Amino acid sequence: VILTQLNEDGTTSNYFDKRKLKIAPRSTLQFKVGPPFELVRDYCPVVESHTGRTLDLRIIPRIDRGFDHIDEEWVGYKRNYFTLVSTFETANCDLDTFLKSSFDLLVGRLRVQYFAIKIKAKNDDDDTEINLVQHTAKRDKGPQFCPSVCPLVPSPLPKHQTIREASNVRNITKMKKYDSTFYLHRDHVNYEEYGVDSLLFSYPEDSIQKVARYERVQFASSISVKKPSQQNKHFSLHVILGAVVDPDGIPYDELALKNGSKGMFVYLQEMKTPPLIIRGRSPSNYASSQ
DNA sequence: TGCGACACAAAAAC
DNA sequence: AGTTTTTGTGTCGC
Repeated sequence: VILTQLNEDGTTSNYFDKRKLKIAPRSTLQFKVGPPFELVRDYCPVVESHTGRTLDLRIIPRIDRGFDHIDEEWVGYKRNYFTLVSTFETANCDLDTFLKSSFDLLVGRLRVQYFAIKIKAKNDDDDTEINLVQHTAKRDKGPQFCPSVCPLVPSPLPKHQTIREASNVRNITKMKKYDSTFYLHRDHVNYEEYGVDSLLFSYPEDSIQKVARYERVQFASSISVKKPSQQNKHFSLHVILGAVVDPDGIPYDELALKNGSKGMFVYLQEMKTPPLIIRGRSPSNYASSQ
């Protein structure tokens, strides 16, 4: 009834079928590592402004809630939350040096203002985009919002246990404990060590995330989870790393900038999950029906 | 047909 | 140790 896999950090992922077993909402058994991501492709090259060195990049993503590995399929539930976290790494650049440097996109052409992640959901069979929604912990008693683009600096991805522990922290002392894991506070650095053109100082806000954490995420309530043949639709979650550049023939989205202008989120790399099955609200998807 | 809205309840958080 | 918070899901109805 429960299949157990050991995670990288020594925690377990316990996969079970909610059609057969009902577990409490806050049980640690609800936390588990989801399907592994794979490279879709690399897009625009990035180089350091003076040396011309190509910046090697790698997205480091993981799902920590919402998906079970059941009989060779990865299964989620329309009504339930998933958690998707990601960082990125720069193999050839240590963080301290990276933040003092400046980078251009090779279309030295366009100056990178900052790096950022976005997530998307798609129908894996035809590439149609599917809307995602997020809630706050207050759920129906708070606002609903779409996942946003997250400015980020390179960092190792926290272990599954750390994401679990930081999922519902309110206590100030505890939050202080995790602060350095999740944020870089630009306002606390020695400004004299940085040039005006440094990458750190073109980030849009002083509080800069080290990890993109998308919690309390759901597929849009109106998604159809079966095909007309009654077969299950296959979905996929995508993570895209981009460089945000000033608007003033390569893949990019438009971004409602901070200068109040129309920025450009230029794609650098994209990863995706294998096909995912999403179970709808039908009573037959729940153990209660048995 | 299935969904928005409200309800219940169980373990985490403090 | 007791109270509040969070979230899977049961249920009513439009």
